[PDB]
Amino acid sequence: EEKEILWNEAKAFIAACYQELGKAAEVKDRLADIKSEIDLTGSYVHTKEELEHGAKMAWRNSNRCIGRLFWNSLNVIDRRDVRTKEEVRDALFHHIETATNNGKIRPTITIFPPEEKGEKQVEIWNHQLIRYAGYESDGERIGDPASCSLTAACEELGWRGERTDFDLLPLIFRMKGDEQPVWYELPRSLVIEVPITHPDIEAFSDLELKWYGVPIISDMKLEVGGIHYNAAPFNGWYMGTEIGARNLADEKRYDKLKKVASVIGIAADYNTDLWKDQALVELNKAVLHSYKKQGVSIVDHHTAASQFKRFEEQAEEAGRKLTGDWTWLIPPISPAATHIFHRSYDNSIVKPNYFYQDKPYE
Amino acid sequence: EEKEILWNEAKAFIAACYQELGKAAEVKDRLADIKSEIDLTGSYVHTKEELEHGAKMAWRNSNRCIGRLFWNSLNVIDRRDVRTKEEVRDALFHHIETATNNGKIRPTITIFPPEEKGEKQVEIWNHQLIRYAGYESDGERIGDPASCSLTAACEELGWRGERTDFDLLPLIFRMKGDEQPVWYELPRSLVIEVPITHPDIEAFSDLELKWYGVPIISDMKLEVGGIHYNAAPFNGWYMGTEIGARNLADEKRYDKLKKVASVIGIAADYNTDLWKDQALVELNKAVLHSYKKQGVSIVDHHTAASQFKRFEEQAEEAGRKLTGDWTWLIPPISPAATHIFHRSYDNSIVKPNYFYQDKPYE
Ligand code: HEM
Ligand code: HEM
Ligand SMILES: CN(C)Cc1cccc(NCc2ccc3ccc(N)nc3c2)c1
Ligand SMILES: CN(C)Cc1cccc(NCc2ccc3ccc(N)nc3c2)c1
Ligand SMILES: C[C@H](O)[C@H](O)[C@H]1CNc2nc(N)[nH]c(=O)c2N1
Ligand SMILES: C[C@H](O)[C@H](O)[C@H]1CNc2nc(N)[nH]c(=O)c2N1
Ligand SMILES: [Cl-]
Ligand SMILES: [Cl-]
Repeated sequence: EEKEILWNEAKAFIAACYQELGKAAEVKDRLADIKSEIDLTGSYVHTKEELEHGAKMAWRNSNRCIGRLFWNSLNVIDRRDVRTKEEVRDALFHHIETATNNGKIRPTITIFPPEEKGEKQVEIWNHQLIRYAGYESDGERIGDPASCSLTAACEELGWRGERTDFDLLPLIFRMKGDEQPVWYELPRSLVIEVPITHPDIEAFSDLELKWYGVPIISDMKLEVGGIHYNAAPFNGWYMGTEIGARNLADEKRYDKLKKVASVIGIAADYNTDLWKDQALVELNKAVLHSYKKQGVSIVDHHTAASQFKRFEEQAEEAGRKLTGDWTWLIPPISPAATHIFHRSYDNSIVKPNYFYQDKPYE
Repeated sequence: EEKEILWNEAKAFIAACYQELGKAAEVKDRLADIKSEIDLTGSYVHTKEELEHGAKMAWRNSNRCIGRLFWNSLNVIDRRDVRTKEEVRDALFHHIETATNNGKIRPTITIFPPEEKGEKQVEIWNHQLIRYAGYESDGERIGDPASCSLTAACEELGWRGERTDFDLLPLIFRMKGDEQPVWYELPRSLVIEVPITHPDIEAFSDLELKWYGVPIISDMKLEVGGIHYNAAPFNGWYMGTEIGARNLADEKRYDKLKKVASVIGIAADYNTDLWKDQALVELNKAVLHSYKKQGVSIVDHHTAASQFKRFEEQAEEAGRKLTGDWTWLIPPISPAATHIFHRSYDNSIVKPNYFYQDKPYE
């Protein structure tokens, strides 16, 4: 059963992959070797070209991603050679450095050894390589509430945050054969942060808001032709609304809209004043302005939507079915001002793709 | 087959309806009479209580409606007695008057005779009883483009618009037995209009924007226990975003965002300035302010969402399944600032309900 699913996913992937690479004639022989390799070993190993292209296809198939136009320029780092926690750590440090690229963000994925018998070689606990801790204790809310459980897990392992609203969580991952994960503090020189200012409201800096430059999702599983890369952190650059409309605005996150309303000089008393909507816009303008000012890559949601339209058009020209999750593709501000809002999308799941997996903590 | 579907829908409706009315014991006898009435006549007639409650249930089941909290206070006007186009016209004029209620809008439905053999007694052509005409001719865009086809249909019947951006379309409907519909100009004294001004931007009036007070959907079919009320115009009051974020903002409607950006003193050159988002907010503030200032009922989307949350809670307390269309329930501005955005809904279709039907024109 195991070696049957694998073989089926493998046949489908290699055919489609090699077809796109213009290697359709090499399929039959590559499929022969794979069939033999599965029978004998219970698995198979991707060539560098397959792995690289598989990661790109997986991005292209991510229904919830608005940034998919640039799927083919993904920078793929092959780290299937890693065997030690020192190597994992340095691969993670390197990923951060090369993706950040002094602010000129390179979309990048580092790929670690895949599961074998469903047994993980490396198990990364971070949701993102760079994220802020969160504390909920006795009425005191500090930091990012989304990070409360992971934070408490780290602190259970000997780490201690300074309890500012922006403590950088340590990298934390577990190697096959260890009962506990290990954790390593992040070198500050590797992490770019953007203080949030407003282009024309000077008081906005009184909020003392900031965010990190690069969102590096590190807890999703990459699936390519039956092979499960459970550890494969990837990053793009932020769309402004992710920070301005959700991370800093959600009541269950940093919940900053009342303070934004105050510094921008408007009352926050009446729903009919639309003070939340107005606060949202100024905060989102502030986020875009601040990232641009520091030279850190970011895209506004209109530009991103225009890009996604091109992705839609390219999909049709290439004869590929387009798949998408309308509920995630629409931006959380002014969605009706994008074309996305006014059409529908097929939410079917196509592989290769990125998937959720269970949290080891919690 | 016909008298079978009818009987089945009837059994389900009467049971549920009488149960909610506390008349569960009268069910068996009422069901007996209905069964006899169907066999002999090919149909059956709702009592006033059934019709009234059916219309309320249909509102309650409208997955796309955020205003459903007030389902039980719907004012139901029974006009199944109408036989002439003069009576239809006066019933439509009356509906407008009583729903408007000097600005203190009463949610209201006027119910006309139902289809018999699928044959319509009355066929209303308007999408809303009060709407603006639209003209598309030789580069010239005038009025509401959503009304272009109906407008051209009216003008094909002898009506002529003045070709302002806000020509009121005539009422237009067809009686069973006539090849053509008839049309009647709307008395201006019956129609409340709201000039759009801004609470603190005086130049906003230079736009010369306005809208009508009461949205009265007149082209949907009401289905109650197998009986098809194809003509049953209903109204609530507007949610501000319907006017500010869609009717006046959509590129395929009045497309006013550039002119809004100009009068509010901001540039409309860069996506990163979020000028559309900012323009949207000021226009939507202007809409709410203007309706409030004239004493015409309106609800902002935050208040409406809070009300819908209560509807959700009442549904659970009453033991009723909740159904909803997430894609329509989320407001087109700041959707993430509402609870609706952060939960999901079952989009199943429950009857009684309101349904689309084919346009006789176009
Ligand atoms: C290049 C810049 C990129 C931008 C601007 C972008 C934009 C976005 C946004 C806005 C979301 C929604 C996230 C949320 O609502 O929290 C998203 C989701 C997603 N993106 Fe991208 N993205 C980019 C690059 C990438 C890359 C490089 C990958 C992987 C190779 C990727 C895969 C995904 C996936 C898998 C999701 C959905 C995650 C989930 O279901 O939770 N994206 N993207
Ligand atoms: C009391 C005030 C009401 C408010 C504020 C309200 C609000 C809304 C809104 C905002 C929509 C979405 C419309 C759009 O996006 O264009 C909607 C849809 C709808 N509402 Fe309501 N509504 C109200 C009363 C009513 C009443 C009285 C009925 C009927 C008895 C009704 C039935 C519906 C239906 C059927 C739809 C969906 C129509 C479609 O699919 O095109 N609503 N409502
Ligand atoms: C934590 N998950 C189980 C749920 C969840 C909640 C909130 C956000 C996400 N994914 C965010 C996400 C994922 C991939 C991204 C890629 C690029 C980018 N700019 N943002 C991205 C953002 C996922
Ligand atoms: C014209 N239809 C085929 C599609 C369509 C497009 C745009 C809007 C609608 N329905 C709008 C609608 C329907 C019922 C409403 C009830 C109350 C209210 N305030 N707005 C309401 C608005 C329907
Ligand atoms: C329940 C709700 O549909 C769901 O949580 C979604 C809605 N759309 C979203 N869209 C984005 N981009 N991100 C999110 O976290 C969500 N939340
Ligand atoms: C295609 C798209 O999903 C669809 O046209 C919907 C989206 N959500 C909407 N929501 C509302 N309230 N009104 C609309 O007309 C639409 N359009
Ligand atoms: Cl994030
Ligand atoms: Cl409308």
